[PDB]
Amino acid sequence: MNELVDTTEMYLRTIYDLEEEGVTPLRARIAERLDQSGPTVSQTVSRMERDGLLRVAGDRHLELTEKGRALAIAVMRKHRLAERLLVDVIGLPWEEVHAEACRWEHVMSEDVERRLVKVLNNPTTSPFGNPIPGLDELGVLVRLTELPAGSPVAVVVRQLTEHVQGDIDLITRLKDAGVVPNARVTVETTPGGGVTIVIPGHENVTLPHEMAHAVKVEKV
Amino acid sequence: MNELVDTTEMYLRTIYDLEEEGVTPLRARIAERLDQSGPTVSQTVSRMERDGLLRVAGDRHLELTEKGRALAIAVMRKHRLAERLLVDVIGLPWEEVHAEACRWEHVMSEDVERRLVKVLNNPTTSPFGNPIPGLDELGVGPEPGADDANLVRLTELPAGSPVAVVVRQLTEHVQGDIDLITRLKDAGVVPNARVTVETTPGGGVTIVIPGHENVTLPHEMAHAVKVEKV
Ligand SMILES: [Co+2]
Ligand SMILES: [Co+2]
Ligand SMILES: [Co+2]
Ligand SMILES: [Co+2]
Ligand SMILES: [Co+2]
Ligand SMILES: [Co+2]
Repeated sequence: MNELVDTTEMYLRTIYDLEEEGVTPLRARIAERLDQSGPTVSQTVSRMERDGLLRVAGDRHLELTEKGRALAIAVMRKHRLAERLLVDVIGLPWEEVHAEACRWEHVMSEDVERRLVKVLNNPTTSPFGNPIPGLDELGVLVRLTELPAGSPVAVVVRQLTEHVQGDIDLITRLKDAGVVPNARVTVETTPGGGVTIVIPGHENVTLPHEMAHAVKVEKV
Repeated sequence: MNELVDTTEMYLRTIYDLEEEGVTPLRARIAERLDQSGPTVSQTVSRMERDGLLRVAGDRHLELTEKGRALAIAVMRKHRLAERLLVDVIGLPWEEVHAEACRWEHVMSEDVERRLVKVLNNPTTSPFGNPIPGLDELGVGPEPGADDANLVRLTELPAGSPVAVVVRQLTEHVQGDIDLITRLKDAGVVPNARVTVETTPGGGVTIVIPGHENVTLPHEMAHAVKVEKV
């Protein structure tokens, strides 16, 4: 089958993901993250633009229309409710719920979502600390790249957005290092964009710049 | 998206469904149930035959190869574990779980299935009474006792006076007709329910339940119900 399960929904969530990372939603990012050629993402975006889902600007940045935004929120809502179910009730390992939820978000109905809100006891966040959007319509902080250079700082981990969950090796390293929602950790800025989690007496864990954008923390 | 989610997997499970119903698996039945044109299924069948998933027999019937049957079993196992999860844990109405699970069966990993057998307390049957197949591939060892009894499809009961039976299984085909599966739910025609059944002129069967309107099953749906005479 189609590896993306629902191509149009993944284009929408990817753009939403990029907005959550504070980076500019571009066709080049969609191609890299969804493993699709330049031509292919251009054709698909034009089709989505035709269908009133996206707006392409002269400078190349992609925006979601009001119509496309509501659909993006609905997919992300199913994604984060599925991750809570997978972690809290099913017991699938933390670092594995993202790939599973990335498939389930395309087939879950809103009736299951509403049942999950009650079964999971009104969850407001995913297992990675991200807010669950669209609960209203269902019917029911600093980023790691904004830190002074060359100096350590004590922070409280709040969110790990969807981009960083896509790198299993890295997400496993972060989990093992205690980089999980609501945990306290001290980080240090690496000269070339990346950030570093300080681990006393052990090799530190380096977050490349694109992954540092995907981690939201609170200054202690 | 593709409304079937995974077309090859629906092809595989439709042939398995037809075998559970005791009817000949045919391209025409796939076309009708999956809503595809004759050519489209003719072209998918050939491709799946060349991919070693099935074969077209001399008399036209469709047969799963060994390779295809293991794949069909994995889809059905996922389907029926998804149904158990939807009813026991999520609480989605019994009559709505089949359509949901028909989508979930194509995206559930074996890792999740392995967790579900533990979380659901070692299930062996779906909420429609059908045995969950291929549990040995998930690491479940068989339990003492064998699966069966004295099960007769409703289409095997003889024409005559009303017969008292206990419903044991409702296969995927009757679940796929939302109006009928909802009527069976509302009349209490569920696994282990006691009803009386009478054969109808054209191969159909009428189910009589005290306090509810009769539920008449066309012959194709009667094939999907397995009972035991009281
Ligand atoms: Co995720
Ligand atoms: Co996805
Ligand atoms: Co940046
Ligand atoms: Co017949
Ligand atoms: Co079913
Ligand atoms: Co299906």
